[PDB]
Amino acid sequence: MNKQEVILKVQECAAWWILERQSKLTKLMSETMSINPFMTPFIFDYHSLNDFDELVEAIIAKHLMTGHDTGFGKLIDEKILPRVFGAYKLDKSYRAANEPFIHPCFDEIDHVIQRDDGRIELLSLKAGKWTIQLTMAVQLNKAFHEIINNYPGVADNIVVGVFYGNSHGLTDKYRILGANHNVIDIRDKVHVYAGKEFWSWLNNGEAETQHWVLEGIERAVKEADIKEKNKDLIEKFKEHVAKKYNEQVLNADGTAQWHKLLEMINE
Amino acid sequence: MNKQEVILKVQECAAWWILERQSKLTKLMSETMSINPFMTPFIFDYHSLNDFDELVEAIIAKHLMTGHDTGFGKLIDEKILPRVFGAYKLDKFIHPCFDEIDHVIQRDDGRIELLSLKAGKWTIQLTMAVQLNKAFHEIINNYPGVADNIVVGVFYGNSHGLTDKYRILRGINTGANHNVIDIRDKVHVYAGKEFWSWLNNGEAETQHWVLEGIERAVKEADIKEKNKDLIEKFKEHVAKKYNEQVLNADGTAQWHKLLEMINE
Repeated sequence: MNKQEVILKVQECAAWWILERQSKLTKLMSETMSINPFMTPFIFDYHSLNDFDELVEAIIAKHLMTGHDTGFGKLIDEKILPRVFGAYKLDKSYRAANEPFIHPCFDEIDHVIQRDDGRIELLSLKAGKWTIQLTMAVQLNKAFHEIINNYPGVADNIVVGVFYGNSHGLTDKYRILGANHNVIDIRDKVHVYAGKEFWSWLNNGEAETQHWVLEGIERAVKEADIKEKNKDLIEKFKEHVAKKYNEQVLNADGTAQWHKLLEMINE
Repeated sequence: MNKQEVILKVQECAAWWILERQSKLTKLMSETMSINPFMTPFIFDYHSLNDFDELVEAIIAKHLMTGHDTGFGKLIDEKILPRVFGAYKLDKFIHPCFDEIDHVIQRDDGRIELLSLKAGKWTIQLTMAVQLNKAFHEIINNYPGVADNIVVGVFYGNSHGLTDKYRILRGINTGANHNVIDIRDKVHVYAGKEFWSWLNNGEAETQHWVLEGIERAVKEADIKEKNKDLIEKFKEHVAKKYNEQVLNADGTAQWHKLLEMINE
C-alpha cells in the first residue's frame, strides 16, 4: 500500500512484539529457562567460559535470541501479513469458516490474498534461505498439483514466498515445482519469490516495500527505548536463574559441579 | 550396562559430535550463517550492542549455540540410545499411528518397550494428555506382540509439579471423568534419573555415566583455547562479507544497505 500506511501499521505490530520480548525478562519467566545438564561441559569449553555465571549468561543469550527468531516469525506470519497487507492466515479457526480449506491438502498453505481486481493467490510463507533438496521439492510439487486439480476455482495461483535472503543458489531446485524427474508441470501457476521480490509481490508492485517494513520496525524500536535499560534487566534475569542453582552447584571458586547440576535438574 | 561400557561408548559417540560441531567454525561455513535483516535494529538495542561487529558476534553465538542443541538432540536420538543402550530409532512391523513413538527396545528376555523421547521439562496441557492417552490406548489395543509397554522418556528435567497430568495420560478418571482409558499398567512417564535408569535396566547411576562419557570426550578434544580464536575469526569472516557496504565510520551499520544486500 502507501509507504506511510505500511510503515505505521508495521510499526504498530512491531511495537507490540517488542513489549512481549521485554516481558520475558521477569523473575517468574526465569523459572521457565531450561538447562540441559548433559551439554553443559561441552558449551563451557566450546565457548571458553570461565565460570557458572558465564555459562548461565551464555544459555540465557541463546534463550532470548532464539525467542526473538520464533516471535518475529509469528509477527510476520500472524500479524504483519494479515493486518498490514491482505495475506490472511490459515489457522484452524479461520480454515473452518472460509470454504473447504479445512481439507489436509491445504496444509502447506499459510495465507490467502484476494487482490482488488478479483485474483486470489495462495501463499506458502517460508523464512530465510530455506534450501530444500530434490526429495522435499518433489513432494511439494505433488502437493501444489493436488490443490490446483481438485479445487481450481478457489485460487488463480500458488506462491512460495521467502521473506528474506535470496534464491541465488537455489534456482535449480525451485526450477521444477521444470525439466525432469517425478513432478507434474505447473510452471505458470507456481512461482518462488524471495527477499525484495516477495515483499514487492505481497504489496503488488511496490519494490521499496521491504524498506518500509524495516523502517516501521526501526520506528517501534526507537520508541520502545530499551538500549539503556535492558543491560540491567538481562543481568537481573541471570541472577534469578543462577540463584536457583548456586547454593548446591557452585564450588567456592565459582565453577560448577556438573553432576550436582545434573542431579538437581534430573530429580 | 556396566559403568565403563556406558562411559566408553558414550564418549566415543560424543567425539563424533564434538567433531561435527567443530566443523561449523570455518570460513566456508560462515556463508551458511543466516541474518534476518529486519530483526537487526531490534537485536542491536535489546542486547545493548555498540557496533556491527558486536551484532554479528551475537548472532553467531546464537547460531552455534542452537546448532549444539540440534546436534545433541540427534546424538541422543540416533547414536547414544541405539548404539549404547540398544533402543533403536524408528527410522525405516510398523507404519500406522506410531508417529509419537520414537524408539523400540528388546530386553534380555523378550519384552518390547515403545519409547516416545522428550527433551525439556515437558509440561503438557490437560488436552494433549487426554489426546495422547487416546493414541496410546489405540496402539496397545491392537498388536500386543511388540508392545508390552509404552514409555514417555524425558531424558532431562524432572516431573515435579506436572505429574497430575502424567497420571491422566496413564488413567486416573476422578469425578472430572476425563475422556481417558486405564492403561496405567502398560504406559509410564520416566523423566531425568528414572529415564536413564529405566533405559539401562535398573542402573540408577546411568545418567552420571552418560555425563562422564561426555565430559571425557570434551576433555580429550581439547577445544577450550583453540576455539576462542576460531570463533573470533568466524565473526571477521562473516563481517567482511558486509563491512564495506554497511559500515559507518563509528563502526555501526546502515541497516537498509544490509537489507537490500541480503534480499537482492
